Amino acid sequence: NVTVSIPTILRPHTGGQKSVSASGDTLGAVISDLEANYSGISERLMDPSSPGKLHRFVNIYVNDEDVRFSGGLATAIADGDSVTILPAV
Repeated sequence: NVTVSIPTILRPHTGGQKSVSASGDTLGAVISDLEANYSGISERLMDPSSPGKLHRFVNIYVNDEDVRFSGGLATAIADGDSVTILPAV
């Protein structure tokens, strides 16, 4: 049980839900899980150029920690952690 906050731009993939539930031990695992339930979400978060690397203009925090500082998709994920996707500015 982790909660994922979805930014306005990606709510189509989630039937307009602001927030959805997911699970995985890593950010990677949570991403492909959301994909599982909410088709098309995933390509929008990844860099089209190089695999496994997040998109230049997307931010993702696991609980207030920027994943770019904790291993990106390898970033470890605990029960009741929260995840937050946001367009970069």
